[PDB]
Amino acid sequence: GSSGSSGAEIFTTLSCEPDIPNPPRIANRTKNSLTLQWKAPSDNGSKIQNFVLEWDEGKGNGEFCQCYMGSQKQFKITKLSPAMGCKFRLSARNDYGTSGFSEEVLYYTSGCSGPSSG
Repeated sequence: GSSGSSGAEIFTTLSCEPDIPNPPRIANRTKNSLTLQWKAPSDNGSKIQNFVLEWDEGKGNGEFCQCYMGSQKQFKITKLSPAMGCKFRLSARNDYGTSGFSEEVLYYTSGCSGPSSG
C-alpha cells in the first residue's frame, strides 16, 4: 500500500475515448472451458456501445484476435484443453472509439493441483 489521493478543481467536460476498464477475472475454468467476468468502466462523454474481448486463442505466439464483442460482460470459452495458458484483454468502445486495452491477463485452464502451503 501507499498514500494516494486525488482532487482536481472542477473543470469542463471531456469528449474523448473512455478510461481503460479493469481486467477480467476467473469465475469458473475447466479442462475444456474458461469463464471470465468483467465490470463496466466509467462512461464519460458517451454511453459505451459494446465491449471488445480478445485472446491469443491460447496458442502462445502473441497474436490477439476478436473473441467476443457485445453488451454482456461475461463469456464462457468452451472447446478448450487442460494446461493451456491463454491470455485475454478487455476494452470499451463508444461513439468516439475503442479506449486503451486493459492489462494483459494470463490464465491457465484447470488441471494439476497440489496441497496448500502449511
